Amino acid sequence: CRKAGVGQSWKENSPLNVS
Repeated sequence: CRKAGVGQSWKENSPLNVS
């Protein structure tokens, strides 16, 4: 876990959708 309810488990380098 890291800030968001996921922790960068997408494609990576600058994520989106805060809440």
